[PDB]
Amino acid sequence: KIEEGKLVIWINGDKGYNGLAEVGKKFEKDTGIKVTVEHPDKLEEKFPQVAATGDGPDIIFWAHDRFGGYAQSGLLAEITPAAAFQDKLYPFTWDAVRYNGKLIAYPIAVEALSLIYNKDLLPNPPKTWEEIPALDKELKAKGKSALMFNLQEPYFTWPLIAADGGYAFKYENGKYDIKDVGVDNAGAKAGLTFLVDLIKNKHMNADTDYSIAEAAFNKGETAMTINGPWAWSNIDTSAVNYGVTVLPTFKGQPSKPFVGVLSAGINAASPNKELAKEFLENYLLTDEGLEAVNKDKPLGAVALKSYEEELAKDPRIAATMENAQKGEIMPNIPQMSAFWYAVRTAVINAASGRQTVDAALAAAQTNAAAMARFEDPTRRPYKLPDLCTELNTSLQDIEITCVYCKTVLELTEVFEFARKDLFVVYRDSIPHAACHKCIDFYSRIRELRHYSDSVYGDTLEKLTNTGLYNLLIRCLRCQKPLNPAEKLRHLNEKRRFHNIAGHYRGQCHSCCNAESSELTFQELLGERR
Amino acid sequence: KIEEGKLVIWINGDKGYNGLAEVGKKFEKDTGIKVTVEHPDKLEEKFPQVAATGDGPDIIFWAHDRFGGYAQSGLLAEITPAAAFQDKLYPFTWDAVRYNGKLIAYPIAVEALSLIYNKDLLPNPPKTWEEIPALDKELKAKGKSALMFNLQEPYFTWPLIAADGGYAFKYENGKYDIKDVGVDNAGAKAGLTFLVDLIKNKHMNADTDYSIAEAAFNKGETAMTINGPWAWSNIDTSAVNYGVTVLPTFKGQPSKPFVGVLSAGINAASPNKELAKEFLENYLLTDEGLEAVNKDKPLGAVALKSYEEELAKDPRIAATMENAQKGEIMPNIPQMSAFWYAVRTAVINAASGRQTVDAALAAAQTNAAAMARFEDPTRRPYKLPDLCTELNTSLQDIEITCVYCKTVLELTEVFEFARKDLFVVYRDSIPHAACHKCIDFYSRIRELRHYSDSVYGDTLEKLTNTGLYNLLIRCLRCQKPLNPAEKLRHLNEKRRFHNIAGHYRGQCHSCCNAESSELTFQELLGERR
Ligand SMILES: OC[C@H]1O[C@H](O[C@H]2[C@H](O)[C@@H](O)[C@@H](O)O[C@@H]2CO)[C@H](O)[C@@H](O)[C@@H]1O
Ligand SMILES: OC[C@H]1O[C@H](O[C@H]2[C@H](O)[C@@H](O)[C@@H](O)O[C@@H]2CO)[C@H](O)[C@@H](O)[C@@H]1O
Ligand SMILES: [Zn+2]
Ligand SMILES: [Zn+2]
Ligand SMILES: [Zn+2]
Ligand SMILES: [Zn+2]
Repeated sequence: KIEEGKLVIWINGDKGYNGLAEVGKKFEKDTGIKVTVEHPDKLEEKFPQVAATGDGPDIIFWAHDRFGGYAQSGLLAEITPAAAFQDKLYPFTWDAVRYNGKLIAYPIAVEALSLIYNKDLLPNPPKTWEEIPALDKELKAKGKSALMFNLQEPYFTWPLIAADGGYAFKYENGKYDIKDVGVDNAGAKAGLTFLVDLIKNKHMNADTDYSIAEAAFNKGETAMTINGPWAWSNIDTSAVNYGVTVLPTFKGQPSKPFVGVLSAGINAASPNKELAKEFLENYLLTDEGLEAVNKDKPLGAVALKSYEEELAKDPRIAATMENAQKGEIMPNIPQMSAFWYAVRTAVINAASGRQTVDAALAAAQTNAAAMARFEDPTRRPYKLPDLCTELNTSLQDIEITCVYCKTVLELTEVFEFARKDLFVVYRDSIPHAACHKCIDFYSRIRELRHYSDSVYGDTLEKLTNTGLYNLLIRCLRCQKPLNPAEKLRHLNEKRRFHNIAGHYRGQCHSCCNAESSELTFQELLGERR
Repeated sequence: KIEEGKLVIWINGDKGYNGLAEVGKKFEKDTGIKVTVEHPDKLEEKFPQVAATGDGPDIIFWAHDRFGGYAQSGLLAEITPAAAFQDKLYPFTWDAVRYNGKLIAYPIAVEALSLIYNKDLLPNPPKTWEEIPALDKELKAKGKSALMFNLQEPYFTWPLIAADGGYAFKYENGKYDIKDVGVDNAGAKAGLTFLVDLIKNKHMNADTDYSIAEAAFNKGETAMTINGPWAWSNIDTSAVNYGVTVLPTFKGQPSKPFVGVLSAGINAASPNKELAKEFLENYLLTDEGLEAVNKDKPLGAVALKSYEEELAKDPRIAATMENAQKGEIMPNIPQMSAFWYAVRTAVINAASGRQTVDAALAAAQTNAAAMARFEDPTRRPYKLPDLCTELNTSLQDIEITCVYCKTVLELTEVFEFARKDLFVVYRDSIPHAACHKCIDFYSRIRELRHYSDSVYGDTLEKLTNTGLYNLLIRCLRCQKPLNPAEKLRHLNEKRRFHNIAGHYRGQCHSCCNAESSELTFQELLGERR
């Protein structure tokens, strides 16, 4: 579990964690309480896994969209700010961190993506996405490129995909209606097609990610990038002279970034909830607390009501709020992680020429719908191929982690899992399988600690009131169901079946197949021959 | 061990093993004895490892140079042919398979490398190595190359390296003498420099191997290759019209291929020695037996005296004997594998620009000398860095196999072995270490099967009559020697030291750091939640 009398804080690696650690230092000086700030990789996925086991940070920082799912799973303490403290922050920021009426996190700041441009290379940045190809040809001639931004996270491609998004029209027998089809609509496919065509025509590279696009822009190699307020401080220290402006329009529509409220939640398992509350309310959410973080990496527009007319004094924050107004606040429904995973796949499959845009966004909608069913134990798939089938994915491409060690199963291990007729297990509505090493290890442990009895094959037929032929018998070492030949080997070679943990187990063909071995070990240690 | 009443035969994968299996089929028809022919990868190294354990083939085929080492290790039965049978084969072929007076294999055929050339691309093949660069420029212009041959095995580069080889001159104080310096002489460095310059000037690629050079030649892409008689049949079936001629001269000296006598030895552990003898003498070493193999892949010049004046009827065999006469019969001293390993490294390091030619061939000589010392238990190195030091090799580059599983240790594992202060162990004068997986596994097995007693640290000081500070104590899980801090942790946390297999063991810092775990396994098997 978590250490009493100490605060552990997780926050994403692109935020001002160094400034946050200075707030923690001030907290220790004033109170004696030690604060440790960390930024684990993929912390938005690691938090519900470790918090489910009563472990993890005392405080987790993330955009508000993930917190609905955490709250639904019981992972967050209810937040109890006094009325006067609540009145310090914009009402809509509290609304972002409300879950079925209850406050589950403290809002910190409002973030949206903007267009960042090198003023020396591009005094007049383009107002439309459609200008960008021509501008890229001109800049290549000068040994530059027009635009580089992180294509790996759908957060960064969302603004363009969403720009012409819309409801779809429905029709039957002379009668028209309007229908919400999620991301499977013509406008979204239009924007995703435009992004793909940028890659097809070599205006962008599908492999570009955060650090590459950042390096390119801050070294003056590309004229434009797309990024949030946190990225300004690295550009500040670079020699680049940059501006921050409205994202380009697409088909005359504004780009529609998803707006995040950076928020701090308190682990439901923390024994330090009152300390966490004191830190968040009375040290971080002060002028000096937010300034220390913002000086490290800019927060965006802070949630404090006092700074409202100070916001537009900074043009970069005015541009942030302009893009924010043109986009939409992210939902915080518990299934937002399913939405994001489905869209991330659609965009990569599209930008890799794997799917058509239309098929990728149509699968995106139905995969998110299916993943939403992971909450229903009566309808969720418990076989790996059924999972694959319901997610429109080849076994060759599925990503699934071991329930024990959380590593992504390699392709060999995914095949074996399906081949051995094992069952998907759900932890907090996330499906898991198991890797080769964990199955083997816990096969061996299961063997010793749960050794009931042993019988010959003909005895087993009596105990089960079934013939050996169809009876499911798993190998005790690798869990593979024995085939009839392997059962026949048991009978002919007179090997028994062993009752391990309430069922009788056998050995497969493969698993079926020391005075000197130990004595070599002593030579390896130089003890004697 | 080996199966009585059956013959198992190993022969290299470039030989006529399909024809040899037809001889085995005829043997089964006439005698009832089943013959199985196999061609394991690296069989010349696998044979002494498995034959040391009373296992392996009944019969092993290889060039005679490896058989001295096998015989010295007791791996071969003495061969007992009658006087009249011996008179059937050339006396010098029997001499190749004599070991300290005793016959240890049956000779089959005489092999030497030749120059193979595409007559349509090159009616007049060059007589000298020095012509080859100019000829390669001319052929590149036509979209061809001059020469491609296996650069990975020093057998194929030996002819050129040896061409101007010589003894060196010695001098002191007005007095001159001649000295044998092995491969560390000016002529050998000259030839190895010429080969390297062919790679530097893009006349050959250092990565070229057997199958690449073969594919290139048999598809008409390169005008010349270097290969033995076994390679003729694949060229026969290709459309290439080819000739077989004398290797080119270097500095006016003939190329000097090493001449091999393909030979068949009988495993000292075989229970089928009389069957093996009957097969070899009376089925294989007949006109029809050798024809069946030779039709598959040509043998070269067979050892049967009867075919002497039939040899020169085939120009390819006349060219083989001409190159053989210009080269030398390989020695069969037990250390030939050390000679070959040292030269193989020298050539790769040279052709990769890693060493200079002079340093590579000078290290070759001294590494082979050092490896020869592996036979002396009083002088061989028992620490991995001492091994590295004596072989002029970085720990970063050493290749060493696990004594248990024979895998080559990966770089992580080589570092760990040295870091854990473990000892090189010698099996048949070959040095081994151990891989991470084998150490771990046999640490765990050692723990259970050899659990003497347990004591606290201050008790251990009494048992050893030494202070804890310098006392070597290994971690029972990873074998690392505990440092003083780790010993201090034992004392402060009151963990005891465990006597495993006659010495007290501890735990290292790293290794120091279930109703639900087992219950998840039942969901994975679908048995119940
Ligand atoms: O791309 C999907 C990802 O987007 C959002 O994450 C943002 C985060 O809001 C920003 O603060 C910034 O750090 O970049 C992240 C994207 O790399 C969602 O908040 C998140 O749930 C979602 O996975
Ligand atoms: O390259 C070192 C290697 O050379 C010889 O092996 C030859 C063998 O003699 C031929 O019959 C043919 O199969 O090609 C082999 C080279 O790849 C030595 O016989 C062997 O000991 C040595 O390792
Ligand atoms: Zn695992
Ligand atoms: Zn098995
Ligand atoms: Zn091993
Ligand atoms: Zn250890």
